[PDB]
Amino acid sequence: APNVDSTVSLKGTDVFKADSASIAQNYTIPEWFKDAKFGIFIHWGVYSVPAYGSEWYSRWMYKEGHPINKYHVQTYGPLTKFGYKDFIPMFKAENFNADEWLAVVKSSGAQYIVPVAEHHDGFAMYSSTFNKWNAVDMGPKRDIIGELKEATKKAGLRFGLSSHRCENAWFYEYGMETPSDVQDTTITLYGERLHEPEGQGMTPYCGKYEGSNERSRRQFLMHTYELIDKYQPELIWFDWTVGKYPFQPTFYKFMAYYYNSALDWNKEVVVNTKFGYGDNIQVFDIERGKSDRIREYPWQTDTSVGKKSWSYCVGEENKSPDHIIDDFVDIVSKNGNLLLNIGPKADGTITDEQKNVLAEIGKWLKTNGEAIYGSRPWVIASEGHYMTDNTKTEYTADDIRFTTCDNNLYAVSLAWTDGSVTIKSLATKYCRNVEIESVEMLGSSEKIDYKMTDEGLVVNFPKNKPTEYAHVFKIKLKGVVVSKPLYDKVDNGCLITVRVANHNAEDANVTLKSVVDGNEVSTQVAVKAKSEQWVKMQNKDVKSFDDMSCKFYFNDNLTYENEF
Ligand SMILES: [K+]
Repeated sequence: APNVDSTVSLKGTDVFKADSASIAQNYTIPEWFKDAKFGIFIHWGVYSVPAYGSEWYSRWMYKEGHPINKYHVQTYGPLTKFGYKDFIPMFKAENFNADEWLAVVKSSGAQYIVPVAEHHDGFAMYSSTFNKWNAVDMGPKRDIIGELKEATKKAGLRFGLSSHRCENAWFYEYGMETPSDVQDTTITLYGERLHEPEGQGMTPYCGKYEGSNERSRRQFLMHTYELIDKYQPELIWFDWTVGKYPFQPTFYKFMAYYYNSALDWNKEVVVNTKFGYGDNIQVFDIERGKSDRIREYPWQTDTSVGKKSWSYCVGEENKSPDHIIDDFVDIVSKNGNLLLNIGPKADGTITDEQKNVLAEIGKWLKTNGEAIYGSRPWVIASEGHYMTDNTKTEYTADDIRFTTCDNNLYAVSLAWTDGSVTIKSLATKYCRNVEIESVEMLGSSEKIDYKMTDEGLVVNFPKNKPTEYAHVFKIKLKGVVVSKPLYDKVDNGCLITVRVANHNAEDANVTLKSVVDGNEVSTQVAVKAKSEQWVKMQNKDVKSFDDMSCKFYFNDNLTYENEF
């Protein structure tokens, strides 16, 4: 018997209390998530029935004049005869098969699966007790989440799920401003019918509208406790409004109960949020942005295989496997995981086109997975590379992404060349006693011709492509390598961030020197054998960040200077 008035687990474990300091004291992001790299998101629900391509159909159909409202009144009927609830009898899922879904997910090389347990629209995809608008009692008349959990265990993968229910508090607000079934306030599917919280984007401020109330906060705990107690997910992903200030005390109660319960399961778990919580007590799920930097904290990022939509819509144009694999490699090199979405038809079938994209990804990982699974960032993630034209810029073989695992260096070219590439990150100035022991291309039987030069490691491509899309050189080397330095302003000075890899079998002592506007900062760092570390330095008394002179030395070699 679970109790939303207590964060203590069913077995009596109370290590975690519902506050940030408690969580940070006892929780650590698990190694399985960092090792896994790749999961599949599955946006499937009542919104798949109209097949419009939008999980926000339920919101906009009640906005008089909106394209979706106009579509819905013509296609299905007036909002008073045909509300969102009235799609539910059509959501029969006659061809849903949990084992077939998992066979697709497994075929992709993905290591965890994230079905939607409940979106903003109020319909539980699982066996809910308090929410009578659920898939066991209605629609498919089966426990979709339960069947996926059992299928995932037999498939040998890890089971996660997502909750978007927090937004149900306000999602249907427009139904109260035009004649509609939402105005029957006894229909609990349509939530609290509040105004959407204010705030531009990923911000905890909510303005005049909290976006939740006492009852929806209570139902959120009943909802998450249900999922925790019935399905023991290893990962729970949340949509953005759980970080609004009025919701945070409630969210911390859930986190404490989840992390306490996980201790009893002897399983380490992950929470994803988009903002509001520290990067050490959960795993940020964020857009990639334009930065080429490795992130210090593990993170996740999501994209759909569909170019137009996440949930199914007719006339979907799917992305190419080349597109997804190149982005996947970029993400993994910068310490991220990819959560890739597919959108099955309302009847439960994953489209042939989306099956084919996942299978091609899995074929690529069959040959190249050594560079991906269990890897960590190297010292630097990449090299290579408003226009008012179509510039048709694409990746070439000079666009390289790096990972490391078991002291091996993997250099992934994001396109083919019949010639050679030069790994510029291994140029003389970045290196101390680097000696290349061997170079191979993953999946190729051809001996790779390479030459270490002062400009970097020249690698000649073999004559036969082992796979399409991206091409992995596995490099065994000894020596110490340092990254290009990164600069950030921090009041009257600048922070300097550098990563150092010691590929030697012996510990190495390494001197880094930053000279900014004459001010010299040195650090002596002991880097253990076959290990990497971040190194942070700060120069003081920098009058202008945009105008400073910068010189950076690695064991008395000039590695960087901004003379331009
Ligand atoms: K490519």
